Amino acid sequence: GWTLNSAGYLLGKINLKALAALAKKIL
Repeated sequence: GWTLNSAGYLLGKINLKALAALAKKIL
């Protein structure tokens, strides 16, 4: 990891999952 390959599309397809947790908390 830690490369353009990561930011490629691994900074959303995941954060989107954790977001549901962050949006569930802030909610």
